[PDB]
Amino acid sequence: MPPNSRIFLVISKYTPESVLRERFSPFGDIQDIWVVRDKHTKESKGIAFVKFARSSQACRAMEEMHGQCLGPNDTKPIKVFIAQSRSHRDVEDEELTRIFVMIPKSYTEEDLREKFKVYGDIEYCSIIKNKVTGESKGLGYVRYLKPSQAAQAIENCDRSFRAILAEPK
Repeated sequence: MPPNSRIFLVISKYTPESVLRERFSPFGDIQDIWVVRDKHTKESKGIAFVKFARSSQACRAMEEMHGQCLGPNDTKPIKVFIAQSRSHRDVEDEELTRIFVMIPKSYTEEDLREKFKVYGDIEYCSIIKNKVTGESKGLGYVRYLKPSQAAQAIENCDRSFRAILAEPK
């Protein structure tokens, strides 16, 4: 259950778990499907959660299923977001596209770009440089276009890079 691998859905209250399963299984390994219902009336509240094995699967499902219709009888389109674990119910895409990496100090900006462009569209790319010596601090930032690309980078690149999403201090 890696971070950012659970999605939150706003769906029709007549949408069962089976529809969600058959429509979201192609994106990856589903570990849980939870349509929120009233504990006393057992009636769906029109919200759902789907848990994937990898954050890239959840991000792709969110990017490809947001705005779709889950049934001709089910009327209005659904909304899909990345569910946040901490105490709105959704993460913002700005918090999902930029990764922080540890690079060898010999990496130029072009080295980082060539090593990380294989995971998606690099929107911005920079390396933290020691102002005094003018040399790299061994730290880099890569902001992609889609959250799925950042997740693919995080879970596919070498473990020496210690790739992780950027986050406030």
